Amino acid sequence: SVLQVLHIPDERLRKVAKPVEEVNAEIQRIVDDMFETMYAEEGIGLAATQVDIHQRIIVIDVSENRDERLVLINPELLEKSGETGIEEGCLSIPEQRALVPRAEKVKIRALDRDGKPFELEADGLLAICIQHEMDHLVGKLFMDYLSPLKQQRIRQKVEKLDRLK
Ligand SMILES: [Co+2]
Repeated sequence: SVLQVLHIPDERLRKVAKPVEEVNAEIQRIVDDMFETMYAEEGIGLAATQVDIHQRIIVIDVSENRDERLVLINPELLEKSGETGIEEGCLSIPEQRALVPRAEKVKIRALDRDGKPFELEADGLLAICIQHEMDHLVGKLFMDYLSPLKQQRIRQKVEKLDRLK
């Protein structure tokens, strides 16, 4: 099922997700509905906070063929290095993009859809996406790295887009 994605300035986007206690059938259904939502909204990542599920669950697919499902449940950053940035967008900040500073490379550990622990070293786009999604789980949005003026402008633009419906 396609779930509703929250848009700024919704305060639910600022909530800190709790760790998933056990990866059971219910959590698998949430992961599957998150992928269906992410692909329906044409995105490359989605954090459960964005669909009002306040648990540490992230789905990502940065592949060209849209057939490489990455699940991060209870992710933890182990190492990072370098700096980079691209003009990021966000399904919760429709049609707005901005360059934000990110680590170039990261190493994380997390649980997959079967509840199995794994480690992943990422660079390039994947590293940026993992950082963006992990920020959503602690109530942080990419606009938070921008100047207060730019945050104001981005919020005003999104409210206008939504008003027009
Ligand atoms: Co986002």
